[PDB]
Amino acid sequence: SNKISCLPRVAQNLGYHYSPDLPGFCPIPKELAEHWPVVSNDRYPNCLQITLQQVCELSKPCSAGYMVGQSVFVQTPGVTSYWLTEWVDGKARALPDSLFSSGRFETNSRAFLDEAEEKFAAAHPHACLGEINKSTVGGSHFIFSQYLPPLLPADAVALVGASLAGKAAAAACSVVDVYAPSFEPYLHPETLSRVYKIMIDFKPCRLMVWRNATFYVQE
Amino acid sequence: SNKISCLPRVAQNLGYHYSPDLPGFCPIPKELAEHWPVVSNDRYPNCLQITLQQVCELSKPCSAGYMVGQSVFVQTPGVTSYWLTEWVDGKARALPDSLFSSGRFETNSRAFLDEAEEKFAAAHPHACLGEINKSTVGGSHFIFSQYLPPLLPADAVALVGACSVVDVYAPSFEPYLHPETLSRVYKIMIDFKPCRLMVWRNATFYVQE
Repeated sequence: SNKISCLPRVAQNLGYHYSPDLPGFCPIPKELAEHWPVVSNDRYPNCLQITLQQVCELSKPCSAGYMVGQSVFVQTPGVTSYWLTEWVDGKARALPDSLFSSGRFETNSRAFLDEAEEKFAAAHPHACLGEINKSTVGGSHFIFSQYLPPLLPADAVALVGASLAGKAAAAACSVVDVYAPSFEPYLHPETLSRVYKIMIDFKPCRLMVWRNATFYVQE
Repeated sequence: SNKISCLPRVAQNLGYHYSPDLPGFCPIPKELAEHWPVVSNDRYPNCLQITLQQVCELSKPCSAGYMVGQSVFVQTPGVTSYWLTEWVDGKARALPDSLFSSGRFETNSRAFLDEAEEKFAAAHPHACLGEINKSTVGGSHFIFSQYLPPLLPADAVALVGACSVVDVYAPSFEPYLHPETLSRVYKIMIDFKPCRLMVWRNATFYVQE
């Protein structure tokens, strides 16, 4: 294929599990795609339309991990990967704001995307780098963090155990493959502690922020 | 004969709603209390037994707000108020550990229970950061707090099922407020209603449920 798509969870979370054209979703006859909610490159009355360029006033640009046929690709920070356009009865409806997964989980890359993320990580070390306090592990919240297992699931925000063999362990710590700097807007609140409603791949989440100290995420 | 009861919500979050003897709950005929889960001072094959002294090794001592008949009394800290024994199919089972309400709300008290709580409040003047209800994070204070109105009608809400005011002996939170890591989420109970408690390491926290 030379057919673009989001990481499937992005569309699924919006409520779209079928596709006549895209391989990452459940297939369906095209006859039925007219009368049923679907992801596609093509347009249908009730539809999430994934395109390489803007369609409409209300098409959302997403700098995000994406896939072309079977091949998954990592996001390029600052660069749109695809435009989503939600159709209901052939009328475009606006999509909510949301952070996006970089495609690092499914491509198995633990690497920083660009240098700005590496600098961001070292600047907010408690939240990103991971550290060991007594017998517990704290702050291993990004795919690039330290005490994480060999394999990680591709979720918006994965719950996994973290560990330093012998010394420490932490069960069910939340881990995310988002381009870390995308959090920067939330890191300076009026109050010292602050709690934001956010979305990662359109999955409602809770961003917990302690100013100049740490942040983490839940579902 | 010593109609010693918990604050009704304690038994109710534990699943018991009827009682042949205790006025805090729904009436049920004594004859039928053999064949239905109940709260009582007496023993039935399925019941929550509230007594003044221990009954058996699985009876849970509870320092908490309590009642004698209709009258409601406040927690004396460091002293057991009632013992709870949960009978099921005639055999006692263990009860989960939980925090407990002091009974100040239903007493119209705003007072500290002792000097230990006063000193805690001074030492942590803004420990309670709010209550998490889904995404929205609404306001929440200890019943003694300076920032609460003098009137707290039951159109605010204490910490139990049927602006959020927590009527609990503040120093019982002290095990949670000192985590090793910078953040930590704890699973606790308050009056046996399950809650999460989401703490920062600066001894501040949000409540959930």
